[PDB]
Amino acid sequence: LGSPEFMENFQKVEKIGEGTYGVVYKARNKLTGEVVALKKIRLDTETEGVPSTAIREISLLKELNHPNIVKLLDVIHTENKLYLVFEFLHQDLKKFMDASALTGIPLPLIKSYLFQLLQGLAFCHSHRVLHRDLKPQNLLINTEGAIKLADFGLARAFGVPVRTYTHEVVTLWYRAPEILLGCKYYSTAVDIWSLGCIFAEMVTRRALFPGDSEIDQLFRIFRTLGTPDEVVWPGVTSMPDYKPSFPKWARQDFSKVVPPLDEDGRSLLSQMLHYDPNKRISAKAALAHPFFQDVTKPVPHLRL
Ligand SMILES: Nc1nc(Nc2ccc(S(N)(=O)=O)cc2)sc1C(=O)c1ccccc1[N+](=O)[O-]
Repeated sequence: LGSPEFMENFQKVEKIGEGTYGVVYKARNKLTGEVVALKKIRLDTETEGVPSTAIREISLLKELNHPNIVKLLDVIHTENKLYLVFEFLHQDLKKFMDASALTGIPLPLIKSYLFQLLQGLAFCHSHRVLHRDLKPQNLLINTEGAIKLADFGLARAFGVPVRTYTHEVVTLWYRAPEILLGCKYYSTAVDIWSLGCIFAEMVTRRALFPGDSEIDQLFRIFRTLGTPDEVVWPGVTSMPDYKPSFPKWARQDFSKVVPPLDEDGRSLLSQMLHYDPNKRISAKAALAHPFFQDVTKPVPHLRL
């Protein structure tokens, strides 16, 4: 199958980055002038082709309609490639945080971004959609002050892994503890954990739990939040990958974790990082938190 109209009209302007299963580019329509982001996925064609299950999941994502979610414009299968075409935004949150090294990020902007991300997540969760892969590079910002959720993860990946991608370990940094301990089905709480890690990263300008392996990821979480036990997390000791031999670290206070964040922010962050998924705050309850009583929509000073 070929899609020659799309292929000839759109020209790659630059490569944005790589991911486990796709390469991302900025492309510009030769005809109009429209710019989009393209995710190019190479298909196996021997074992998978375009899986039907994947097409149904992608179709569901394409129907997601919310201002804080990047719009999937089209899906194009051509040759042995699948291209996902997205609404283009100019910068991701990782680049913005790096660019803010000498200036810091104003608290009102951090609060606005967290509020917007929670609105996008509350919306998705209410429609039975999990993001599953929240990290700074998957959060996009525009000059008007908006931030949007991008690169939603599928329940089942497909395509040939990108050999030039070497940053897979970063995905562990935002992974909820229940996933690391072996849960089978992810709940909406996994996205709140990832967003909590990102909130701490916006405030401190350093990743909260930068593990170098799955066990190191778990131990970095334990070193800060304390090794979980049956009191703080009922049922934890029975999880598939839980080991009685885990070292027992005592919990640290959030005042040392995200200085100089205010008490409202620390309270919210602590609820987003609760060990027990059943007690972790929901996106909706988070929107209702006192931290957001004075939220506004400032604009970033983007240099592009
Ligand atoms: N829509 C959209 N816009 C982008 N622009 C952008 C422009 C500049 C930068 S940067 N490093 O700050 O200069 C980063 C992103 S990426 C993107 C995505 O939808 C996307 C995002 C993450 C992973 C995969 C995809 N993806 O599948 O297309």
